[PDB]
Amino acid sequence: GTAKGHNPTEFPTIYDASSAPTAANTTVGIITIGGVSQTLQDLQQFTSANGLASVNTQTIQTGSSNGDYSDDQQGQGEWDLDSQSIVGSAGGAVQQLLFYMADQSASGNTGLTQAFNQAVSDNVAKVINVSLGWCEADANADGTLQAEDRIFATAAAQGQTFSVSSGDEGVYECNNRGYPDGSTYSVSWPASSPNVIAVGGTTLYTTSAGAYSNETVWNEGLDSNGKLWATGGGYSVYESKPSWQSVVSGTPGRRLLPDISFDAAQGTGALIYNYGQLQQIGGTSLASPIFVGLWARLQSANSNSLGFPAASFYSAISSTPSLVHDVKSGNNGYGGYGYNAGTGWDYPTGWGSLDIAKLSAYIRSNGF
Ligand SMILES: [Ca+2]
Repeated sequence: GTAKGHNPTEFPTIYDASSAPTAANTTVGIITIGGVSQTLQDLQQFTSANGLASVNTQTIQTGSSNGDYSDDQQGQGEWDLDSQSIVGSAGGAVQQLLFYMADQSASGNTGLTQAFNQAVSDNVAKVINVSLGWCEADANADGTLQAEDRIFATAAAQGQTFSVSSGDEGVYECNNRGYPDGSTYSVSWPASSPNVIAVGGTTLYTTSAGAYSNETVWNEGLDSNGKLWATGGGYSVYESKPSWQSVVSGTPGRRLLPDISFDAAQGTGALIYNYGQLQQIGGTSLASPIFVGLWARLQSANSNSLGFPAASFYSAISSTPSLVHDVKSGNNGYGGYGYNAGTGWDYPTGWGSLDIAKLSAYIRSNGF
C-alpha cells in the first residue's frame, strides 16, 4: 500500500460503499463559523470538474439578523474540506446541503451554540457535520459544555446524528492546543459528548489500483512550532460512560472517544478546491465528513429511519468484527507518551473505520 492524496470521489470505493445508494434522499447539515460565499463557488468548481450534478444548497443565518455572517478566509478552507468530502463520500449526491452559519459578532461561544441550536430546532437535516472543537475543560469552565450538550441530547432523541472531529492535537488538546506535556492527557469538546458520534483519524494506505490496503494511527509528529499533529483520543473527565460503551472492558466510567475513525493524515489526505486552488488537506476535520457522507447513504438506503447509532455501533461491532477495519499500529502521543492502538477498540481510533457494504447488509438483516 501507498501513502498519497485522494479526490473525495474515491472514498466510497476505499470504504466499500459503491454498491450502496447515494445520499440523494437524505438532507445533510454542516456547521460553520461565518459565511460560505467562496465555499459555494469552490463547491461549484468541485461538482463541475467531477462531472457531477449540481448540489442544492441553502445557507442559514442562525443568530441575529444583524450579526456578522461575512466570510472568514481561513474558514472557507474548512467548509471546502467539509462539503466536498461529504459529497464525494455520499457518492456524488445529497438531497440538499445546509450551511448553518454561526454569527461572528456574538459573545462568548454563543454564536456556535445558536448554530447547533438552529440545526436541531429545524430538524430537517438527518446528519450534521462538525469539524471543529477545543479543550473540553475550557468549554466546561465557561458553561458552554452544559449549554451545548442539552442541544445534542435533543438531537439524539429526535433521531438526528451529529458527527464531530475528535481533534488534531493527540492527547495534548488542552496544553496550548497540542504542545507536548508528557503523561498529561486531555480531550476536545464537543467530541467528548455522549449525544454525538466522535470520529478519529487514520493514516490511509491504498493499493496501486486504488483499493483499501490498510490503516494505522494518524500521527505526523511535531510542526516547526513544536505542536503535535495527531488524532484526538482518550476519555472525558466530566461525561459519564454511556452504558453501550461498557463492552469495552478495563476502562474508566467516562465517555470514551473516538467512536470510529477515518482518513486524517495530511500525507494521505483529501485534494480540495480552496479559493479555486487544489490543496491536499487532512485532520480529523476530514475524517468526520467522510463518515457523514457514508452514513447519509445508509439513511437513504433505509428511508432515513435510522436513529442515533451509538448503541448499535457498539453492540454490532463488538459482536461482528467483520464490520470494521481494526486499526492496530501507532500512538496518538509523543516522545514515548500517548495511547497505543491495539486489538479491538482503542483510544486513538476507537473501533476503526466502517466497511459500508457489510454494515449495510447487517442492518438489512438486523435493523440498527
Ligand atoms: Ca484497534
